[PDB]
Amino acid sequence: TIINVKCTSPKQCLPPCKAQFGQSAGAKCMNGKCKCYPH
Repeated sequence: TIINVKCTSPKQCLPPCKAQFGQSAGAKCMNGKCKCYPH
């Protein structure tokens, strides 16, 4: 679920994206917002 949240690094995108899907949710951030990829 691509999220329009703000980010400074995709690293901080995993924790938040890891509390919605689980510890498998792979997410990233293009210097601007995170991205959640359910799997």
